[PDB]
Amino acid sequence: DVVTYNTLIDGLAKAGRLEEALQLFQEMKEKGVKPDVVTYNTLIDGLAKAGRLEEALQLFQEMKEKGVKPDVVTYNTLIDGLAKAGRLEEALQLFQEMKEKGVKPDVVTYNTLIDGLAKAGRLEEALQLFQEMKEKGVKPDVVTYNTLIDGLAKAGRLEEALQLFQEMKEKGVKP
Amino acid sequence: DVVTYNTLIDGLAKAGRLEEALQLFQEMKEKGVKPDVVTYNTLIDGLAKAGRLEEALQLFQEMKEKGVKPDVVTYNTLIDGLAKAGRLEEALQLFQEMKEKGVKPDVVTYNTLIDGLAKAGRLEEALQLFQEMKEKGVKPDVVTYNTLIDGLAKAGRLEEALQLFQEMKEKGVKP
Amino acid sequence: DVVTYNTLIDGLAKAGRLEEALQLFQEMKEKGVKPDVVTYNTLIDGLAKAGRLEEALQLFQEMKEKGVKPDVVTYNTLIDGLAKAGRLEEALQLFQEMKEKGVKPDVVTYNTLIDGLAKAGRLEEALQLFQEMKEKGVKPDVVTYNTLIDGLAKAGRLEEALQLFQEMKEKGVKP
Repeated sequence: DVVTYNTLIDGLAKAGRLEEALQLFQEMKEKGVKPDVVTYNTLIDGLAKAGRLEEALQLFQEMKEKGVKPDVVTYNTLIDGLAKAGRLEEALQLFQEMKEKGVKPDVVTYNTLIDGLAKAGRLEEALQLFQEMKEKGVKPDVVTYNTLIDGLAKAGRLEEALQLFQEMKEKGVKP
Repeated sequence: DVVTYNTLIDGLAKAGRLEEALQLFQEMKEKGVKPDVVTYNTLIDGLAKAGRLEEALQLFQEMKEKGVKPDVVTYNTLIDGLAKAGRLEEALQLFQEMKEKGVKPDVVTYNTLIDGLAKAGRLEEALQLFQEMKEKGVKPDVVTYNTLIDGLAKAGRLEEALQLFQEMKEKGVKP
Repeated sequence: DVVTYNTLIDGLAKAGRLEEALQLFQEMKEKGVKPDVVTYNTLIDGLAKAGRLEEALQLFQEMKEKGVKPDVVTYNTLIDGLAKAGRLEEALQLFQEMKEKGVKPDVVTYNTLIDGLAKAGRLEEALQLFQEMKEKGVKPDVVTYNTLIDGLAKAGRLEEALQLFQEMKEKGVKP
């Protein structure tokens, strides 16, 4: 039943043994044992960690078609694989979708996007999101702060970098 | 006579009306109408279902002193209340006693113990009992298999989990 | 004469030697020595005890045709063989006939019927008869009480079972 399969698939995915995990996945479906949320999340996360981001994205679509519901970890893993691969438009698109589904962004969500964006010259959108992060009562950190600070410094914007630096120390975030 | 009392006590215990069932029990003894095996089993099972496992255990002792004989249901109910309360040493002790009395463990007996043990890290004893279960010609199932499989997976022992998984499918036990 | 025959037939029937008892019966008739009430009752009771309830019923009919009168023992034996064989409609029919003949039901009559009925789900008729039993000034007992109590308990009707239980103890009938 789903519990036998989920435990094996989850253990194999943790060990990086994704070919076996995916095979048990396929086997599960064939026996008419129904994959659920946690089946999907474990596979997606294993594929994304292993560079196999196209297959992680297909499973995510398949998950949505079967009426199995994505959650903040689904979204965060995908958004993070996409952001790390330079695939920022698609990472932003999933961020907007997560919000339309009423699944709520958290600080891990904001940082990967801010960071990916600060990699392109997309500093104004990086800052816009940093702003948004706060107003949705989500709370920053050293990683967040440094990429903004490095972004702004790189772009000539020393005054605003120095100013985020002071804000950072007031918030108790350790430079 | 014992039949009037056993029927009322049994019906009250089934309805969860254990205070009344125990009162009729006490009344029975006072009139010198003798409680028997089935008097005891019904009370014990009702107490154990209702969380009242200390009183179930006292009745079980009382039963043994009065020369009324415990059987596999007595033992299974107790062992199962104990195992579900974390009280594994005492559950194991009753399992050994059941065997010394020549009352024979069955698949329900083995599963609760395997399961309780797989909850502690007691996976080797879980497996030892699973082994024993087979050699005394007692026959496993999905519940049995899954807790072992989940136990082994939790403990890094993926190869043995996968291997029980295949054994499970050969035996016609449906994952 | 009838006294020679009745004594032998009665003694043979008591010893279970029903083939010989029936043969002497037949012999009696052939000599034009007239069977009477007690001839019939002894045969019927022997046949009914020996499982030969169809022949007991035929003799009973024959008895009625010859103008020999059935009495409460005739009726009770038949009603009891019928009730014990599951043949409850016919047992009830003889009970009604006994009453129309002005032969009066007693506590043995009521118990077998109550009991047979409580075997089918016929608990309301069991209770109706228990009621009737009392109003015709016929007096209950442990057997009566227990089958009612067990009947009611089996049928979810714990409150009424417990209530008959208390009634039982007030009447001095020992549970």
